[PDB]
Amino acid sequence: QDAYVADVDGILDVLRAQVLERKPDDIFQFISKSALSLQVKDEQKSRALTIIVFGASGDLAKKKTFPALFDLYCGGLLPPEVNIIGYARTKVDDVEKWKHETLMKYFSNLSERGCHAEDFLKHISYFCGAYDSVDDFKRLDAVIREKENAFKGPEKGGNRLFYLALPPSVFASVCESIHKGAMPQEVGGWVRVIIEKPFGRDTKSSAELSQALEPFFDESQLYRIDHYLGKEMVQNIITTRFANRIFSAVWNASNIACVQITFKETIGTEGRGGYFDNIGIIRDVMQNHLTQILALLAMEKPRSLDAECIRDEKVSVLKCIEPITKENCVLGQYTASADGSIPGYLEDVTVPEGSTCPTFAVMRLNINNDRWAGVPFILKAGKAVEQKYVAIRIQFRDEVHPYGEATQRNELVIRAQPSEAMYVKITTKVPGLSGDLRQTHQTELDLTYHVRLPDAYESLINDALLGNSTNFVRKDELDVAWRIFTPLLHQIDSGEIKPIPYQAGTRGPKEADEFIANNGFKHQK
Amino acid sequence: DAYVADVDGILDVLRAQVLERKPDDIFQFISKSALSLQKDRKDEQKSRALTIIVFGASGDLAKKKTFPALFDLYCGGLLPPEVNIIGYARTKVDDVEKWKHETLMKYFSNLSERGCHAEDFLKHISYFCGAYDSVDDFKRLDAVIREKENAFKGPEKGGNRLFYLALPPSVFASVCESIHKGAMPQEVGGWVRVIIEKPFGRDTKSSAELSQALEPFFDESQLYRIDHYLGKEMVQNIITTRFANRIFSAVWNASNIACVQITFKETIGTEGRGGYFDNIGIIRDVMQNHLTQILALLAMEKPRSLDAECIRDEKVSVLKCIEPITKENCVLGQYTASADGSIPGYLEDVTVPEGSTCPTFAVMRLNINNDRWAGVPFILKAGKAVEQKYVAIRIQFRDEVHPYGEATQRNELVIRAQPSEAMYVKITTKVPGLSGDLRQTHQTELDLTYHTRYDVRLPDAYESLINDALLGNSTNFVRKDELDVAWRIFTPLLHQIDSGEIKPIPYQAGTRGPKEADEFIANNGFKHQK
Repeated sequence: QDAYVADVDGILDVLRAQVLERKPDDIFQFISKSALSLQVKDEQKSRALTIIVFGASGDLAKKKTFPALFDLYCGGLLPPEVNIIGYARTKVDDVEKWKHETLMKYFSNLSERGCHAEDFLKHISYFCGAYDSVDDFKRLDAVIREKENAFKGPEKGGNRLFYLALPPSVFASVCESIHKGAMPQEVGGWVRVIIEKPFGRDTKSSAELSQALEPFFDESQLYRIDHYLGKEMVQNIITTRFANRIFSAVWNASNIACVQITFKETIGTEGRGGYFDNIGIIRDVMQNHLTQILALLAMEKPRSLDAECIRDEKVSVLKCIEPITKENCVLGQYTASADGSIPGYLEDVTVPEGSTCPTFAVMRLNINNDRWAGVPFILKAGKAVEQKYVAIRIQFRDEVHPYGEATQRNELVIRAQPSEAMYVKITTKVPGLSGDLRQTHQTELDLTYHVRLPDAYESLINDALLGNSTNFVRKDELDVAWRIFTPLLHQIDSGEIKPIPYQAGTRGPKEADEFIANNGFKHQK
Repeated sequence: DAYVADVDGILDVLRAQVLERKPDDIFQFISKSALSLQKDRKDEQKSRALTIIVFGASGDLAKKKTFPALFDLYCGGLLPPEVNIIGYARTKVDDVEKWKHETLMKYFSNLSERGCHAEDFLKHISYFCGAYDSVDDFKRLDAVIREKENAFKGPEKGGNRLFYLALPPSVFASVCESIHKGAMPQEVGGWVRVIIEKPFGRDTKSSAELSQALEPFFDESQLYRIDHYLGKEMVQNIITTRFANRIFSAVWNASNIACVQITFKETIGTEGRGGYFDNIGIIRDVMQNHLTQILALLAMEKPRSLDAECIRDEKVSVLKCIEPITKENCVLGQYTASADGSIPGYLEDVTVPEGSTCPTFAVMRLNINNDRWAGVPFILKAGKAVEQKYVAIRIQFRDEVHPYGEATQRNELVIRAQPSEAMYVKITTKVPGLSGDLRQTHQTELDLTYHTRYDVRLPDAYESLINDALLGNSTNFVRKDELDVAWRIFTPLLHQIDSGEIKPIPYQAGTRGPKEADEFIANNGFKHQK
């Protein structure tokens, strides 16, 4: 009765999303040929499922979390009768208008998925309330409990995933509202809460935040997101090394010379620089993303492939890492480039005067155990640099004999961005006319055995839906991870080291490239 | 017409690529090689004059085996422009140049993709009629050689002389004395090298005798015992992949390797030449000489250079650690008629005696006993009239039982050198199809060598040693002491076979061989993917 108006405005705006995602020569025919085009998985369905997204119209939820859920709906990884609930403080007039202009503008690839698009919005309902009012959680508890019992399944109760797409200052009170008014029925079901970075800003900050949530949810239920890490690149580190004797036997200090984990991004902080100015490149991606990546490379053998034995080795090996020292660190801060297409970092009005905040840093970490003593581990992240390339690179020790200068170090690389790739660099015979044994030429050998593809974030959200806690930092490791970085962070705030300038689009400060070369890395030539 | 005469030009390259290389998962091969072609975009042998004398010039080997080989090297530019080749045999030749076109040129490869390059080559060939023992006839040869050495416009003195003995071994001792007394290179300069052909004795004492008969005339720097089945391409796979790369160098020992199998297969029978084989046996045919040389290259310790005689130093080095093969560690076979009937039995041959215990098939276990190899079983297998035609290396590394259990099996490196060359490492990887579990794995194959040039029909295996001998490369040729240590490994077994203590088990052609043999491989550390 309400809105035949909103029903078409939804139809027209999906078609407008496609005309600007596939630029049409003949717009008139695109709007029309794609007009009528919009015409054990045993255990998904055992019980009903509800996804509650808080901060539902915040920038994080609308632009990254709800569109993520859309991709799983099209991929068929969500149960058929899932319901999603958007939770936000501000009221909305008619919700279906809100779905078409707050949620659906940010759904990507709508020319392959557009027919599913307006079906997807039928699974989301809106709920307006406060993140601290126990009564509104009793009204939320009522609204979800009335579709849990409307469930067509064999087995009763319901499973509840609460996504806190909120700033961290709100976390402790939303987790109290769940405990006192929104826990799943004892008739059956689990509760899992996904919490978002920043998980503190140093050792004491993050122990306090984790102690605020301790009485409300244990580690079996809390899922700390690191949405820059994907399932694709974690089974590369675990399966290639631990199922294969070729790599398992060579994965130590007796054969490895240098390990570098590199995170590059071509874009700086466009207009959110003031928000970054309090973070720093270390806190943004290094302490969380690159360190969990590093945890998987250096871990001893987990005595199972169960989630908590993998996480068990992540704490054991991070506990052997000596905290970064100020001499072992180089920082940069990006300025305007000679191209002129990017303004400087300080050319942003959002950032205060004269701040020494780094947009680029490279550091050395020394793992102290039998397996890794002596091997330098190099972490590098930088904003507004030459290219967008996140990759792992391991350099094995050179076989100087007998080939001398006819061979160089074997190299294993794992790349996650822009495109996934895994390959090893080795020296092989050249099919010379006469040939020669001294005439070799380095080659690249692939290790990947190549329909909708889920990104890193979707298969992290799906990992939480399936009960897989492997790729989420857990309480003890988050603390020991912080204890690694904060002595450096404290000394940087004290100004004991200062950032070195570099213009954007360059590789970064050239003292950083010097630091890499002086710490066991050898370049092809 | 419109650029896809070019596009069909490089699925042409992939078509030849996939059927030279058993993928069995052809699908990602053609892709992983479609994208590897994305990134694919000697003065001194005029120093001296060169003369090649091939004995037995109209013997069956020389006309069919060696003369066509030299022709292919002529087109490859691997022979000097002023090269002199002379055929030496006694048989009557009234007209010589007619004899070259129509006893020699009928066996020249390709014949018309070359163009008239065939008749250019034959113009470097001369005939010489004489006896393999007449010291006077060699002084007449020395004169005719000095009359082709003197036609050289080089600055350089002298001439280089390569004598190819396309003869049975009983003639060897007399032509090497005849060369010594009347046909050695000029004193002004040049080397002499002798290539002697396949059967070097038939046991320790037979072959020791033949080498002391040649000892007084030529040292190991001058004698080149040829084995046409090795080839440079596969020894550069064995040597370079392991010794230039720490990934493989560190796992190339007993602590990571479980089983290595060297296999020689042929679909062909004795071709009716059976009586001829009957005194040789498959062990002497390919196992003691060819596959043992292959095994030597896999198991050798690090040579402290890549010079030929430091490589050979490590080859006799490791063969000295092999306990002699024992008969309990051996099973033999003999091929019979096929179920199709397309291959007749070995004994269905008129050339072979009744009641012969000659093996057409053998698989054995060898124990290399030193720090690097103690415990690792080495399995040699040779067979005629079997499933398929392939010589290949199979090395199986020990399984990582934990943590992947039955989601993984043993890692495998294989080297297969043929017309069907291939090198690949087979290991377990994640499957990208997200049902997002780790136990959810699949073994796949990873190639290291691709066929990218294809400009060519470049040197085959046999053509690569002749060229190696011209270049002074002793690497793929067995040495006096090394030939001895190889015989001492096999001859206790060979005597017991001739004494009949073990006999060959019957098998039909086209099958894998005797069924007791495959069980023997299974009982000696070998595991099937399943």
